[PDB]
Amino acid sequence: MYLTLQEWNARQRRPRSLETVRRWVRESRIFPPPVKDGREYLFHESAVKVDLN
DNA sequence: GTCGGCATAGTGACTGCATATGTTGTGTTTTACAGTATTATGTAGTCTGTTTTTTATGCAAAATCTAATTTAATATATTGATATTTATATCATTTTACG
Repeated sequence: MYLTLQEWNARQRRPRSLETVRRWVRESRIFPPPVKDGREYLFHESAVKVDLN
């Protein structure tokens, strides 16, 4: 039902580095926000990179 | 209310502070499969007694089928006037025949 960090970024237009994407998570730059499974984050299929300011 | 001249009026170019973004490097925390071992699994390889199915006769029940037999029905045989069918084959009308 959810999508892994890589499976979500791979679908993006400008696939950034893993670290950078992980940073948009701690900075709540992604809404709807992703949930932490065990060691990886599983975002939503409709989750988008909300760039504000 | 239009036409003529500096003042309006957002959008675009320009320059450097300010900060999220892009790398590099150390270090903790947990996922993820390989390899041997334990034991209840599902089918396997057969034996055995009960249930199921093929099988070999057995017999009262049922009335046709064949031969003995009698008789109405059928055939021969007359005789002779009168009524019906008869040989061929082109026209005409009824009934069979397939789609």
